Amino acid sequence: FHASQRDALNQSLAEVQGQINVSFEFFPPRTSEMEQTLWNSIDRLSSLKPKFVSVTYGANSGERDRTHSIIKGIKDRTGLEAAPHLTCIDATPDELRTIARDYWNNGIRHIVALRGALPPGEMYASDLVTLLKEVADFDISVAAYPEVHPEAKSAQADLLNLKRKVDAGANRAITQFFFDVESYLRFRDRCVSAGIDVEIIPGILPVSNFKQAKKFADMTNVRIPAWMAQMFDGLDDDAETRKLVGANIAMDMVKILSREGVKDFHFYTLNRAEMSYAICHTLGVRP
Ligand SMILES: Cc1cc2nc3c(=O)[nH]c(=O)nc-3n(C[C@H](O)[C@H](O)[C@H](O)COP(=O)(O)OP(=O)(O)OC[C@H]3O[C@@H](n4cnc5c(N)ncnc54)[C@H](O)[C@@H]3O)c2cc1C
Repeated sequence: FHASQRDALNQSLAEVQGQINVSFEFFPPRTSEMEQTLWNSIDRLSSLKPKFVSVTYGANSGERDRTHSIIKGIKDRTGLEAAPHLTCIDATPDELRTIARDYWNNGIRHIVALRGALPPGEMYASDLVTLLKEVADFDISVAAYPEVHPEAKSAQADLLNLKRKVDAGANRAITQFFFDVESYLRFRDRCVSAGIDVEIIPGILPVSNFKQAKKFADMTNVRIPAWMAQMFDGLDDDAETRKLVGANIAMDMVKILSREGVKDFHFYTLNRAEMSYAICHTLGVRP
């Protein structure tokens, strides 16, 4: 019954070996240990020839000189297309055009146009897109929220907002991470209903640390399924078991998403290379 479904999935994944593009998202390191972590991770995950790698920004962090440096260090160490995150926070339309020409002339030809987090304590991503695509013919990725962005009036608005960002001239939508695949599949079908013509690249978060993931999820309004709480229940001190239980969950998801057509994945690495590399191994992405 459910045994032929498993053998078909596993075999049809083994067959999709070489047809899959992967991206890794890093964040700028705070500590000296985390700096070394990042650079090993970039060393490991480079040998997978990812189509690109992104570096998070962080609203009013002031370490855009942390981001810009990393984007350089990546571009020099590895020669991979590094794609920085750019927000509309503590920044005037005047400044951003400069940032854009600073980037474009250093070789940075791909930017992830987000708005950035700074709620009551202005200029929207659609604008920042339109802004960027008249500074130059950039590669632009935008965020998509399969479970609806937390501040969106409703799903319909949020979807229409993504249309707007693509209409403005975004190539790719990279989703928030999600634990219900059904969520994502439905969302991708709405996009095409509502005439959004871009790849809805799923964001995969390999979960080794559930306490941290449970945190990230409440903030971004991302449902943690029943099964998944019970699954991690009891592994609080047990990091080896958490790592296998998490790799399994990611590996199961990317196997199902792969069967469903998805030929592009984006890994929220958290600057840690093993889980991602292993999952990529299962997708036939290998040195
Ligand atoms: C792939 C990815 C990468 C990320 N990287 C970073 C990062 O590097 N740094 C960081 O700080 N955060 C990052 N985030 C988090 C994200 O930037 C925040 O959650 C932010 O609040 C949303 O930005 P946005 O690009 O979705 O903005 P938008 O697409 O503009 O949407 C933001 C909100 O505004 C609403 N909205 C849109 N248009 C209007 C309008 N005309 N009037 C009123 N409301 C409107 C939307 O519905 C939504 O609720 C990332 C998220 C993802 C999925």
